[PDB]
Parts: sequence; C-alpha cells; structure tokens
Amino acid sequence: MEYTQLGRIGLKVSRLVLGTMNFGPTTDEAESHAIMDAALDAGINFFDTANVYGWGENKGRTEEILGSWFAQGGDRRDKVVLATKVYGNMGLDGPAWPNHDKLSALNIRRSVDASLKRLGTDHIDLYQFHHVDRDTPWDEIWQAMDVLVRQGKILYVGSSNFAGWNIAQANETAARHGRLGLVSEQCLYNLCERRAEMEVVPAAREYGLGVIAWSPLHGGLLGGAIRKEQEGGNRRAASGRAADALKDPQQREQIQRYEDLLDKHGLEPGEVALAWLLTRPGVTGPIVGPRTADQLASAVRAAELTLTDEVLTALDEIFPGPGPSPEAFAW
Amino acid sequence: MEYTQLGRIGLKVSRLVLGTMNFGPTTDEAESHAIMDAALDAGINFFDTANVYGWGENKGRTEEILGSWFAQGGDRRDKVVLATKVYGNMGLDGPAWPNHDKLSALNIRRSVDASLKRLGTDHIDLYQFHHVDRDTPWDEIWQAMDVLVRQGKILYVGSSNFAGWNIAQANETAARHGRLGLVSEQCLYNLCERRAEMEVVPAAREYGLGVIAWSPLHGGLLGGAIRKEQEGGNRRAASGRAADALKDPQQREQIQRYEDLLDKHGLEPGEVALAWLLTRPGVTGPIVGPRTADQLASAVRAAELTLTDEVLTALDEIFPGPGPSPEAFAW
Amino acid sequence: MEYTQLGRIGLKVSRLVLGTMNFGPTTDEAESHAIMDAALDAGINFFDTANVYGWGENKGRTEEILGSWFAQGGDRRDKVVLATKVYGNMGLDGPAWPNHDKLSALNIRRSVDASLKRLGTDHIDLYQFHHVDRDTPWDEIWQAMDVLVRQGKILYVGSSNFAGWNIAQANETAARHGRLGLVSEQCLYNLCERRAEMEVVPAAREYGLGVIAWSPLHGGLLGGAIRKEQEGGNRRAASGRAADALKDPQQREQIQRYEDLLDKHGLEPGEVALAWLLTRPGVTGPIVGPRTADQLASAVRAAELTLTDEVLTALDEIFPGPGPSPEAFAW
Amino acid sequence: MEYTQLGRIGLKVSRLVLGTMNFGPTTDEAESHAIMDAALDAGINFFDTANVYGWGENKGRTEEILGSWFAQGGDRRDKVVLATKVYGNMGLDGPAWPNHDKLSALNIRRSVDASLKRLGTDHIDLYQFHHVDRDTPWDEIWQAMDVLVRQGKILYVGSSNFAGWNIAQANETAARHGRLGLVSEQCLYNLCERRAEMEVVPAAREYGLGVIAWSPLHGGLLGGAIRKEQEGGNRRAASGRAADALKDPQQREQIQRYEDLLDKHGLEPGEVALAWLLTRPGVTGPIVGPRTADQLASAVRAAELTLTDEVLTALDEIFPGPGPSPEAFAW
Amino acid sequence: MEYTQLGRIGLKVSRLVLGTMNFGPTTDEAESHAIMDAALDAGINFFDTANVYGWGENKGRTEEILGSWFAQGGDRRDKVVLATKVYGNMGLDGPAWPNHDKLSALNIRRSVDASLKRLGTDHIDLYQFHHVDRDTPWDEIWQAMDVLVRQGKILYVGSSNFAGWNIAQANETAARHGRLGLVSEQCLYNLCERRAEMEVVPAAREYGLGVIAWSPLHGGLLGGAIRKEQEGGNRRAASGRAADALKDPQQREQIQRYEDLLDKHGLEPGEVALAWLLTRPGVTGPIVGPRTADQLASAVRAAELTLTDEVLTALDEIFPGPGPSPEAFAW
Ligand SMILES: NC(=O)c1ccc[n+]([C@@H]2O[C@H](COP(=O)([O-])OP(=O)(O)OC[C@H]3O[C@@H](n4cnc5c(N)ncnc54)[C@H](OP(=O)(O)O)[C@@H]3O)[C@@H](O)[C@H]2O)c1
Ligand SMILES: NC(=O)c1ccc[n+]([C@@H]2O[C@H](COP(=O)([O-])OP(=O)(O)OC[C@H]3O[C@@H](n4cnc5c(N)ncnc54)[C@H](OP(=O)(O)O)[C@@H]3O)[C@@H](O)[C@H]2O)c1
Ligand SMILES: NC(=O)c1ccc[n+]([C@@H]2O[C@H](COP(=O)([O-])OP(=O)(O)OC[C@H]3O[C@@H](n4cnc5c(N)ncnc54)[C@H](OP(=O)(O)O)[C@@H]3O)[C@@H](O)[C@H]2O)c1
Ligand SMILES: NC(=O)c1ccc[n+]([C@@H]2O[C@H](COP(=O)([O-])OP(=O)(O)OC[C@H]3O[C@@H](n4cnc5c(N)ncnc54)[C@H](OP(=O)(O)O)[C@@H]3O)[C@@H](O)[C@H]2O)c1
Ligand SMILES: NC(=O)c1ccc[n+]([C@@H]2O[C@H](COP(=O)([O-])OP(=O)(O)OC[C@H]3O[C@@H](n4cnc5c(N)ncnc54)[C@H](OP(=O)(O)O)[C@@H]3O)[C@@H](O)[C@H]2O)c1
Repeated sequence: MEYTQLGRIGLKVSRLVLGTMNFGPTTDEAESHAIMDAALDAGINFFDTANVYGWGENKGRTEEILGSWFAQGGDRRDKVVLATKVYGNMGLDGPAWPNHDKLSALNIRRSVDASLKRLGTDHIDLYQFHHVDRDTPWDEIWQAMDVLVRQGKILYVGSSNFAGWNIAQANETAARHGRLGLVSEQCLYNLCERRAEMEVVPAAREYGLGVIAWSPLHGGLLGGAIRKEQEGGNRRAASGRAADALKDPQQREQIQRYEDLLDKHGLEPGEVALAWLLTRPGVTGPIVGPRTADQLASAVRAAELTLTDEVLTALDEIFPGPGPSPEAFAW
Repeated sequence: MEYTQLGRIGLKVSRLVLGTMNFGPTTDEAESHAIMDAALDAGINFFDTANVYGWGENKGRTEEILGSWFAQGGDRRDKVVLATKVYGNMGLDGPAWPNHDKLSALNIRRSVDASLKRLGTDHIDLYQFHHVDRDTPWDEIWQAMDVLVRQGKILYVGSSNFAGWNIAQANETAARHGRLGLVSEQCLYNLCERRAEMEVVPAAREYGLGVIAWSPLHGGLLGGAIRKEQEGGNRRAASGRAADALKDPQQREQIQRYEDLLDKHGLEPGEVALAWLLTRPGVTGPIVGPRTADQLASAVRAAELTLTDEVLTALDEIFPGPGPSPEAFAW
Repeated sequence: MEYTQLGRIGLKVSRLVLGTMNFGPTTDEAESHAIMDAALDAGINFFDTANVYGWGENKGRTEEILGSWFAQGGDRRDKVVLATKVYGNMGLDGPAWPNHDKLSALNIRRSVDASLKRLGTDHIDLYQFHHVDRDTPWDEIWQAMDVLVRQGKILYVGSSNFAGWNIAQANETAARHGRLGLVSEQCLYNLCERRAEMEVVPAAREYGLGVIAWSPLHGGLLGGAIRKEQEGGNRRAASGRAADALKDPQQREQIQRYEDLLDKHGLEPGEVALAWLLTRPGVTGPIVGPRTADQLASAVRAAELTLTDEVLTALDEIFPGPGPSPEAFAW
Repeated sequence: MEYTQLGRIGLKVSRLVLGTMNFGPTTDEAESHAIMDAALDAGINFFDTANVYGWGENKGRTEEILGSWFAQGGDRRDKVVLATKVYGNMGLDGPAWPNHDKLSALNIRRSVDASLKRLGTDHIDLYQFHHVDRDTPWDEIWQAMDVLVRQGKILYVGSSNFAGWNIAQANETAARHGRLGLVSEQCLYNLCERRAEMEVVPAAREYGLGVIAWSPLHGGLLGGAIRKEQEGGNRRAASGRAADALKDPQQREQIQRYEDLLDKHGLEPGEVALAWLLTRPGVTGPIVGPRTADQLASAVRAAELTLTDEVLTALDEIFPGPGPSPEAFAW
Repeated sequence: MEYTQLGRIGLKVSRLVLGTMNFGPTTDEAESHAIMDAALDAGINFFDTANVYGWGENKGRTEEILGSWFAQGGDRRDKVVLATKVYGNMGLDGPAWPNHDKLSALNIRRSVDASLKRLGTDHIDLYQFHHVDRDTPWDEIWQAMDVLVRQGKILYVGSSNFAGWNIAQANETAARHGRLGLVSEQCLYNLCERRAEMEVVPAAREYGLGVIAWSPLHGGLLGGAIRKEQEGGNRRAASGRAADALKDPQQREQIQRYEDLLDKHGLEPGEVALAWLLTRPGVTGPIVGPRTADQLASAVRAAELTLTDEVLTALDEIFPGPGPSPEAFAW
C-alpha cells in the first residue's frame, strides 16, 4: 500500500480511502465486515462514513455496522483513522426540523454524540462537514469544534463539498486564534467531473489540505457500465448518477470511447479511473466504493497500476478538464 | 446616473465604469478626450485604465491620453476615481526581463512610479493587480502596497482576474494587521462567460468587494456583431475574441438567438448586455468599452433600462450560467 | 479659567471651547478677530471650526478668518488647540458630487489639504468627523487618519454627531491595531435637548472621550430669546432652531418658565445654560457661540458661576432628561 | 545535592537527572526500585523515562517498574518530577503501523493514555517529544499538548533530539497563542560528542529551555571502559555506542589519553565526565544512567567534584568542541 | 540562463549571483565594469556587494565601482537586483568605535545612507545583515528595517552568516507584526565546507528563504588550485583560505583527489564546484566571484553543466557532508 501525509498534517493515510456508503443499502453487514478486514489486511487505514449513510428509515445503519466491526476487537479501532460527517438530516426524509440539519453549534453537538454512540467509540479521528453551510459563520463553527477537540471527542476537522474560498476563510479564521484548520477536503472529482480543478483543489493545495475524491468512478459509470448495462444484480451503476449519464447521448459517447480506449490497452475501467486520480497533483487518494470484496482487491490493484503517458494523454482528450481559475475562463 | 458603494467601502461610484482600453489603439486622443468629457457630463466618476494599454511599442499611451485630459484642469482629476493596474510587462512584448512583470515588491515600486508620471498625477485612487501572481506571497504584496498608501501615492487596492480563494487569502492576510484589503475585483463576466458566478463573485460578495465586469460585451460580440458583421470601420467585433466566436457555429447560433430575441422586444443588444450585468447580485457595474462618444451615450441609456422578467428568463435560456460552487458541479 | 483633560488623553483644554460658526455669516471678520483675541486673553486655548463654516458660496470663509488671525503671529497658533471637521460638501449646495462629501479615504485626503491651506497651518490638532458615515468602514477611516498622523498633518481624531455604538466600534477598531482612537465627541447637548444622555455620553465616558456640547444655548433659544424677541438685527435666536421652537406653544412655555425663573434669581439665561452644561458628568465643556465680544465675556462669567441646588432642581423640572439607556425606555 | 531552575520556568530540579533506561533490560525491578529510593534519599527529584524503554517485546516495562515504585506510596509520586516521552513505535519492532509512531495528534492521544496507565499516575510532569517529527506542524502538536494540559494529564512539554531551529519554531508558535513552550531539550552531549554546542544549546539558552544531556558517558565509554574491557557482566560499555567507538583505533586512543590523564590526577572517569557536563554553560545537568546502586553513589560524588582548570584545559585538548555557529564553520 | 524565485517571495533571480568582492582589490574598475556588462548580457540580474568591500583604507570602493557602472545609464540600475550589507566597521581597521559596527538601529541608519551615496542610487533591493549580532534584539532590528522599507530606501531584508535558529527567531518576530521577514540567507557552502547542511539550510528551507552560497569555490581552492599552484597572476587561490588549505596535508589530499577525478571526466574544477551547488536542495545559487570576464563566462557554462550520478557520487565520497541535525550527531 502507498501511504502519504494528509495534506500538511502529521497524519499518515493510505492513498486508497475505504468508503462505506454501500454498507447497509447495497452490501449487507457480514460482507461489509469482510471488506473492512480485507481493507485492513491490504494496509488501508483510512475509513470514510457519515451519519446519514444507510438512507431513509435506515440512516445511521452504516455507522452501526462499523460499530459492530470495531467491537470485534483485534485493535481494529486503534488501527483505523475513522472519519464521519455532520450536516445531514437524521430525521424523516424531507424538510428537517430547524437545527436538525446544517452546521449550527446546536446540530454539531447533537450529531457528534449520536455518531459516537452508533460507532461505539469515544472519539472520531476526522470529523467532516458534509457540505458548506453558508448560514453558519466560522467563529461559531470553530467554537463548536474546539469544544469537541478539548473534550477529546474528535482529533481533526475536515470539509466536504466546499468551494475553494470556503476553505481559505475557514482556515484563516482558525489560524487567527491558534486552531488547527481544516485538514482535508472531500470533493467530487473524477474523469467525468473535473471542475474541482478550477478552485477547490488549488485552494486546498495552498492551505495544505489533503484532497480525497468521492464517487471516483462517478457512481460506477467509469466501472465498465456500458459493457455491463444489461446485467442484473443490485449494482449502483444501474441507478442514479450512472444511469442518468447513460441516457444522455454525448456522455454515453464519452464512456463508450473510454471503454473502447481501455479495450485496446487491455486495462480495466474501474482500476484506470482510480489510478488516474492518483496521478492528479494534490490528490491524497480516491475514496473507493467497493460493493464486494473482489471490487476492493480490484482497487488495490489499481493503486499498483502505472498509467503510460499515452493512456494519460488519451484520457485527457476524452475527458478534458478546465484547469485553475482565472485561466479556466479568463486569461 | 445610478450610484452605489464599491462593495463595503466608503467610496461611491457610478454603476457605469468608463473603460479606456480603446483609447489609443482604436480611439484617437481627441475622441478619447471627448468620450471622457461626456462621461463626466453624464455623472460617470469612475475610470479604469492600465499601464499596458496602448499595446506594443505604445504601451503607456492610454495613461498618457488620460494625463493630457487631466492637464486641461477644470476639476477633472478631483472629480474622477482613477483606477490603473500593475502586473503587465511594460518593455518589449515577449518574455519579460525578470521582475519587470508580475507582483514582486520590486515591480510594484517601478510600475507605480511610471504610471503616476504618465498620468500626470500624484496619486492613484484604485491601484489594481492585473492578474493573480501565484509566486508572490501576500505579506510581500501588502508591504509594498502599504508603503504606497502611507506615502499618499495610492488610496485603495483592487484585484483583477483573481480566483475566489485568492480574494479570501488576500483580505484575511490584510485584516490580521489592520490593512484595508482588496476593495474590488475586476473580472470577466457577461452573458457569454458566466463562470465568475461559481466562486469569484461569491467570494467577492462575502468579503465585501466591489465587482466590476470587464469586456461586458465579450469584446463587442454582444453589441450587435452579426447585424454589423459586413461593416467596415475599426471595429473591435471584427477581430479577436468576438471574431473567433462568430466562426464557431454554436457560439454564432447563440449570438443569433440573442439578436433575434431583442428585435422582437425593441431592445438594443449592447444596451441589454450592460443592463443585464446591472441586475446581477453583487455586481457593482460593467466597465463599458465605448469606441465612440455615441457608444458612451448608448451605455448611459442602458443604465436606465428596466429588463422585464420575460426578457431576463429568455436570456437565461440562451446564456445559462453555472451558479455557485459546490452546487455547480456536485450538490 | 478652568482647565481639564480632554477625556483620557494628555491634552489639557479650557472648559470653554470657542466656537467659530458665527465668524463670517453672522459676525464680521473684524469682530471675529476681536472675539478670538479676547478668548485667548481669558485663557481659552481650544477653538472649534469646520471646512463648511461660512455657508453657501462662502464655505471655507471661517477657516480663512482663522488663517488670517494666526497670520498675525504672536504665538497664536502655538497656543491654540485647533479643531476642524471633515464630512460636509464643499462644492455648491445641493447633492454633492460623489466622494466630495462623507468620510471616504478619498474625501478625507482632499478635505484636509484644503482645510490646512485655508487655515494657513501645517497641522490640525483635532481633526473631527462632522457626522457618522454609515457607509465607510472603520478600517478605511483609520487607514486614512493614520496617514495624516504619520505625515504630521494631524495629531488627534475626534467625532461629532455619532451614536454611542459608533464611538465603541471606532475605538475598539483603533485599539486592535495600536491606533489612538477618538479623543472627543462633539454632540448636541443643552437644557432643551438632553437625549445625548441616553447612549452618546455614556459611551463617550466609558471609552474615555472628551464631550464638547455644540449649540449649548440651542442656537440662542436659551439666551433670553423671548425677552429679545421683538428686537431687530441678525440675531441667531431670530431664525433657525430658536425660531422654530418659539413658534411651538409647548417649547415656548418652557423657555418662558426658564426666563421667569432666572429673573426671580437674578441670573442671565445664556450664562445659566453654559454653567448647567459644566455641571454634567462627562462633559468637558460647552462650545460657546458668541456673536459679539460681549457675549464672549458673558461666557467667561458663566464659567465662574456656581448654580445652587435649588436652581439645578428647578431647571431639571422645566427641562427633564431621559438619563441612560436601557433605563430611559425599558427598566 | 545542587538544585537549579529548569531553564526559565518555575520548576526546580536536581542537577542530576535519574535516567531509567537500564530499569528492566539491564537492571531488574528490585534493584531498580532500590536505585530510585536511593536517588530520592540523595535529593534527586527528577526522573526520566520513555514509553519504549524495556525494548523489543518488553517495551513499556520501565514505565511499569516506575509505576510499581510509585504504588508503594510514601509520597514518592508527590516528590518526583516525572518525565516520559512520545514518538517511538510501541508495537512490534520494525516499521510501525501508520500513526502508531511519530507526533501526530492521533499518536500523542494514544501514547499518553498508555503511559499514564503503565506509570500508575493521573499526570505526567514533563512530557517530551522523543525526536523531531518533520511531518507534523506545530499547530497540530500544540493543539494536542494543550488538550492534555487543560485536562490535567500533563504539566510541561519538552523536546529531545531537536535541532536548534526546531526549538525556536516550536516556542515562537506556542507564544503566539499564549501557550507555555518547550521547557527543556534533552540532547546528546558529552566530551565525545560536543556538536550540540553549534546550535542546539545556543537556541535552548536563547529561549530559556533547560538542557539535559543524555548518554553523558557516551553509553559507558567514558566510564573507564578500556580498563574494564576484559570485565564481564551485562555491561552497557560492552555493547552499543561504546563498543563501536573502541573497535575504532582513532577514538580508542582518545579514551586512552582520557583514562591516562585521570590516572595521573587520581580521578574516576565516570565521575569526571558528569562533572564536566555540570560546568558547561546552559546545561541543567546530565541524565545519569546507573546500572547499580553503587554507580548512583558515584554519580552523587561526581556532582560535588570540583575540576581544576588544569584538568578542564587538558580535557578540552583531548576532546575539542566546535563552539557556536556560524563561527564554528564560517566566521 | 536558469531563473528561480528567491525562496518564497515574488522576486525572480538568476541562479548565478554575481559577487563583487574582487572588484577593487583584485579586479580593476574597467574590467569590473566589463564583467558586469557581460553578466547582464548573460541574463544575470542579481548582484551582491557590501559596504566594506575594497578593504582597508579603500572600504566602500566596490560600492563606488557599482555606482559609476549604474551612472552610465542603459537601464542598468533598473535591470539589477542590488544587494549590499551592513554590520562591518567602515572606519580604520582595528577595534571599531562603539556603534560603528554591528546591527544597532544607530549603525543601520548611518550605514545605509553611506551605501546609498556610494552606490549612486535611491534604493537597495536586498539589504543584508553581514553577520549575526547576538547583542541586538529583533524588535530593534525590525524597527530600523521597517523605517527604511517605508521610506523606500530598501525593499527586502536578508541575512548572512546566521545560525538556523537566528533565521527562525528573526522571521517569527517579523511575522508577529506583519513585516516581511528575511528573504534569503547568504551562507558559506561548497564542497569543502558543508556544515551549513546541519541547521542553516534546513531552517532557511522551512522559513522559505533563498539560500545563496558565498565563496562557492572556497576562495579559489576548488578552481584548479593545485594545477595552477605555481602560476602567477593576482590569483585569489595564492593567498588566504585556499593557500592555508593547501598547506595542510589532509586538506591538500582532498583537493588533489578532486582535480584528479575531474581529469578522468573532462570537466573543469571551477565549473563542477558551481554546478554541484546548483544541485543542492534549497540552494538558490552560488554567488560567483570571477576575477576576469573569462571566469564569468566559465560560470555561465557551469550553469548549463549536468553532473552525472557517477560524478555526484564520487564528489560525495571525496567531500562528505553531515546532513541535517539532529541525525548528523545523534539519531
Ligand atoms: N462527501 C460526499 O458528498 C460523498 C458523496 C458520495 C460518496 N462519498 C464517499 O465516497 C465513497 C465512494 O463513493 P461511491 O460509492 O459513489 O464511489 P464510486 O466508485 O463512484 O461508485 C461505487 C460503484 O463503482 C463500482 N466499483 C467500485 N469499485 C470498482 C472496481 N474496483 N472496479 C469496477 N467497478 C467498481 C461499483 O459499481 P456497481 O455496483 O455497479 O458494480 C460500486 O458500487 C462513499 O462510500 C462515501 O464514503 C462522499
Ligand atoms: N482586467 C482585464 O483583464 C481587462 C481586460 C479587458 C478589458 N478590461 C477593461 O474593461 C473595459 C471594457 O473592455 P472591452 O473594451 O473589451 O468592453 P466591451 O464592451 O466588451 O467591448 C468594446 C466594444 O463593444 C462595442 N460597444 C461598446 N459599447 C457599445 C454599446 N453601448 N452598444 C453597442 N456596442 C458597443 C464596441 O465594439 P465595436 O468597436 O465593434 O463597435 C466596443 O469597441 C476596457 O476598457 C478595460 O478597461 C480589463
Ligand atoms: N458639530 C456640529 O454639528 C455643530 C453644529 C452647530 C454648532 N457647532 C459648533 O458649536 C458652536 C456653537 O454653536 P452655536 O453658535 O449654535 O451656539 P449657541 O450658544 O447655541 O447659539 C449661539 C447664539 O446664542 C447667543 N449667545 C451666545 N452666547 C451668549 C451669551 N453668553 N449670552 C446670551 N446669548 C448668547 C447668540 O444668539 P443671538 O444672536 O440671538 O444673540 C449666539 O449667536 C459653533 O460655533 C460650532 O463651532 C457644531
Ligand atoms: N532522548 C534520547 O534519545 C535518549 C537516548 C538515550 C538515553 N536517554 C536517557 O539518558 C539516560 C542515560 O542514558 P545512558 O544509560 O546511555 O547513560 P550513560 O551514562 O552514557 O551510560 C550508562 C552506563 O555508563 C556507566 N556508568 C554509569 N554511571 C557511571 C559511573 N558513575 N561511573 C562509571 N560508569 C558509569 C554504566 O556502564 P556499564 O554498565 O558498562 O558499567 C552505565 O550502564 C537514560 O537512562 C535515558 O533516560 C535518552
Ligand atoms: N557574506 C560573507 O561573509 C561573504 C564572504 C565572502 C564572499 N562573499 C560574497 O561571495 C562572493 C564570492 O565569494 P568568492 O570571491 O570568495 O568566490 P570564490 O568563487 O570561492 O573565489 C573566487 C575565486 O575562485 C576562482 N574562480 C572564480 N570563478 C571561477 C571559474 N569559473 N573557474 C575557475 N576558477 C574560478 C578565482 O580564483 P583565482 O583568483 O585564484 O583565479 C576567483 O578569484 C563575493 O564576491 C562576495 O559577494 C560573502
């Protein structure tokens, strides 16, 4: 396993981050536990989850599944850098009761306690804002996070779905009063969606945040979804983001040229998409979303893959990116 | 003439900013002087220029044309908020001698003295960085600008062609030591190019910066370029940014839709493109680029236009924007 | 003559401040100079003026009258604490040209140089904001005033017509970065108008500001205006603030009881109104507004007067005050 | 017993520091307890240990031996300034699992709780970084240590095996936000290795850190290891740093001239090496590493020794040092 | 010519720095002027000098030689980053009159004015402390430098012959109050003397200082001095640092190994020693000290040299370095 520092901080993480969103609604508990043990066996020490994972009536299920995994012993908790999230409504889906979503100090207090209980642990290593909350100012947010740091309930704070200027404002505010700022940003970044290159990744690099890419396969769309389109099973690529893209002709053409490109070179689409993120400057790693143990082993092979300059140049022509602002739209 | 504060600061400006880029390479000194006289007569108090305007061997020409205008007296200098720019290479076009472009304290010192000399004035009201310089840190930049403030050579500092996160870093750094930060950002923003909406204008709004939109007509492309395409004269729409667009079938189709829409509503294309910027949240105003006194009078009418909701919705249809990050590309 | 520190600072001032607003529009130059000579002879070392004094086409005349008085030599400038003001429109009466009124760094730059030219002096001791400007933030204002301090063009900064919370925000902002804040507030305070007791004077006292009361006779209303009502001449009491009040039966009765009370006690109404202000806690002193040299001598006698508890109690009955907020309107 | 302040802080310490590295792997529990009772009887109030001491499969053993010593009662814990360390891998020897070594907030949290449990105490008086960790920034480190300070788990923070500029950076960062910085540096310093004089000790003295010298006899080499080379026993000088130095004829000769010089002066080599350290400016004292009660008594005699200038000169000729940078290598 | 940023700041400099110490005592004025024109022609934009250069009764002569060079016109001053130095005694050689050497605010004021006059310029781009002054505190030094920055007499401040911890203390102190810190350290660093690697270069790199190496050929010792040993000319290698080294058998043996090695590879000793420094991480460049225009051309060739791994390995065996502290002397 390749390791790296999480941005500027002293925390060392595997360059594959184990995502757990499938655990519960797509992968059942026993298989979820098998994936996590396999992940630890391959040297992955960085697990991402969220309080909302499980979905609908089953929100919190994923954190519970991790909690029973930890309760097996064997230094599982001690070996894992455990990350979860606050922002989402944990009540009935639909409009939330006021302050039962977003980032008020009130919702931060109640959300972290509920996550700690479900996870069966006295601390979260990386507590992440699931999304920017424009209505909560940074002196309120850092007040609340600092309470948790001092109480030993969290170690580090991270962001997710921030704009680049939110990262700058957050960490400048933290720095003025001696607080450790955001240590990482979890943003949507993959071959199909590269606009985090404009400002999110540049701001993260300047401020020394790790960068971890969620939906690195665009929800399975980059996993060989065309070749597999008629297959059954409970596959994520049959729904949501991937199925939406495949209905659209120009995006379908993109994935078709992508799967054709990799047929020529004899490479696997899921593995190449992960390996491609590992080449992008500033990227700590993809957050892999295995549904099965074989998909985890596939991600592990993806981390050992070297893409040639030919393949990298060809991917760039199929999936151009904007580069940074202001050059991306001005000069 | 409608006035507004420039973002959060005490300076009041006309919502039309007079751009001077045409003065010299496209508009001669005599017509330039008349345009500026008409600008003052119409209540426009805010002029934008740059050291490099003039182009090629005539870099600095524009500042000199403004200087001979001020030298005529009549309270012209006292009435005008004078903005200019540093970053550009003022030597022979091509690779600059080291530190003769960009934002080192060395180049700021020599550039500001050259501009004051050409402009024939002892102070610049708004001194702007022409572009982000990723290699100069903000404590060096704010040191150099603070020397100029305390010497009385400049009043305010502004940015141009920044990323949103550069605005945040700049003003947070300035605030740690009680310096007035950036007061305005001058960015490309018009019907044709709306990606400043993702992060640049959001960051400017959070930090209380004015937002002044350069090339509000995309270089004359939105001024009725199709209807005018076969005309003679020294037209900006006949070259550069506008000519390249009218070559691409889809960008041309976009502009054809625009010109056809406005013919059904009795509106002029250049006036609508300016009036549209004036409706955008956080926009101080467009930096108009008249080539003729007639075109300046047209802009003054544009500032009095009220666009109906039907025209605004139709324009959104032809010229969609991305809105803010992270929603623009994630959720 | 009684001297006191101006609030918390080391400057020592006479408890009578010489107001000059009459000098020009009401008192001619010759007698203006006479009043100033007699003021200095009585030990008054603190003169208040403004760039706009003179009024209409003659704005700046008062400063020019002071200029020619200092020009006579005699250690006059060295012996006087010279205070003037920035904010007002120095152009034609009516809507001002943008940034030719208010408190932008731009208007501060141009106003102080024109005041120094008219006064014939290289520095102003106390440079006062004529009025709060809600559109200019304090980091911009303190930037501009710091330039003046460091250039030696001013010594101290004071306010006029501020709200109490403006005084707090201004001096907290200055203190943050090691600037000396406002040293004095010049507010309307007299027997007829006591609402400065609510917040302005409490905030001034908390922050250690001098308090100097403008129109201490309410524009002559408290100077015997009813007794003198039928006399001709260009008396201030005939017009403006005093005229309006006397046309109101409720306020006219107040003044009638006032003048009758002091007739019974053998006291002069002008002198009593000044002595009253000198008893108020936090008040440095009144800014007297003599129209004649006799009225100046009267002010000097007011500063030697001791008002009995009986007279003070009776004045309180005729001219009740609100006291401080929140008690003034809540509990 | 001579006492001194630990650098600039209020803590008073014996100029002999009791090192505990031998307790467990070299000296058994009952003899270790005997030495610690004798240390206290001698007035030594300052004990140094580490989580890793005990070595190999027995890491943590030394802390347990001190824990059983404290558990005897008798005001032993109340009388002792207890120092331990964080940084070392406490797992199986080899490369550590990520974040189970070094100075991340994660490893600091897990290491201190493990040490407190082994030591059987609720607080550590001096918690030391065992080595600089170049990948962890000082705002992460000080956040972590400040959590422990505010929870009462530690009192002071110290460093060990730092460069001089690490000390400066650490304490400047601490001071910015009012944290007490490093109070001591534990560095390798003895007659054989004097390069801490170049920058480590000068930086410590500038920032007012104590300087406590580890391996003061260079692992037993300066304790008469030539004369005793044929001796048997679990001797430290028979292995490690000392045995290496004697395999090398070039420094073997240095030890020979040293043992010869002290033969002539009737002095004990172990005692002289400690007494020499007590003469060095800025040195709090040496960390003695007795294997036996008798070597502790010998160290106590060493602290009462007076080395004549004759001997100091001769020692400085056998064992020259570089003095401070930049003079040590430039001018 | 290769260019690089000077550490973290926006200043771009040639990776060859032209040293001027030879100009005067070794190279006469005419050929000094020729070398400087040749340097500019080659694209070298960064000149180093000092007030004392000239030596003895001719101290200041080197600055005058640069002054007459600038006075020729030709954009010479505008194109050059001009560095000079303060600390040295400018009076009669011997013990200095108090405050006529070292870094008191008093000596800094008088030294900079003398240097500006001799240089014939109104500003120094990079004003450097010639040596650490342990007796002057950093708030005194930064006050003096800030006076010069705000007066426009200097732009940047640099250090020379500092210890690593001095760099840290200097820049932390500067940053506390918004001052730009040291931008560069000028230290002795070459194949013969590598102890700047222990702590000076690491501190410089951490704090983002440029590193410019003085006497990069060890005063000519590395320029072929054994092969040239019996030659005439006013050769720097015939005296001083290089001559004393060739006296010592161990040191002479090292240079012999060097020259013999390069004969086997068809490389020149002066050029290799320069090219070697350009490979060292964190080194901005060597400060070349040509005696002739031919030696300047040879340095320019050295900047285009690529040293093979074989040669770099062989040089490291001849000229081992200590690497960073604490590992250099501890672990
Ligand atoms: N911060 C946020 O807003 C956010 C949002 C979403 C996710 N996340 C995090 O990012 C993690 C991953 O997101 P994701 O599940 O959407 O990632 P993804 O990799 O885009 O999608 C997962 C799907 O890709 C396929 N796949 C996975 N590994 C593969 C492989 N080695 N080869 C071929 N196909 C493979 C599987 O598709 P099939 O099922 O069709 O076989 C799998 O269910 C989540 O677990 C969560 O921790 C964060
Ligand atoms: N900060 C930067 O990087 C940057 C870059 C560019 C410009 N600027 C600034 O922004 C200012 C404006 O830039 P620009 O000149 O490109 O503006 P623009 O308005 O996009 O282009 C100017 C052209 O639009 C046409 N036009 C202007 N006013 C019109 C009207 N009322 N009705 C119809 N057509 C009209 C004319 O084209 P025809 O000649 O074809 O008639 C005119 O020459 C410049 O003067 C400069 O100050 C800044
Ligand atoms: N900061 C602001 O916004 C502001 C506003 C107004 C004034 N000020 C300052 O405050 C100063 C005083 O204002 P003001 O002129 O309105 O003062 P005032 O004392 O309220 O009114 C002046 C008039 O009162 C009469 N008077 C003056 N002294 C007298 C005395 N000893 N006995 C009897 N009557 C006397 C005269 O009225 P008759 O002519 O009827 O005899 C005189 O013209 C001004 O000079 C100016 O410096 C500041
Ligand atoms: N921070 C770090 O990196 C680090 C590293 C090492 C140590 N330390 C600390 O520094 C302490 C001392 O280290 P150390 O054990 O290596 O010290 P040391 O004094 O250099 O070596 C100990 C050995 O010196 C001999 N000795 C001790 N006292 C003597 C005396 N009075 N007369 C003659 N010989 C004597 C004994 O050797 P024989 O057994 O051969 O008789 C003893 O085992 C440790 O206990 C530990 O607390 C810290
Ligand atoms: N901050 C300080 O304390 C300090 C101290 C000293 C110097 N400096 C600065 O560092 C600069 C350089 O120092 P330095 O003069 O001692 O440099 P140096 O390069 O170590 O010594 C100069 C000598 O090396 C020889 N040489 C130079 N270039 C050569 C080449 N391309 N090929 C072969 N030989 C070459 C010449 O020796 P021969 O004459 O024998 O031919 C020349 O006189 C000085 O000018 C000064 O700016 C600073």
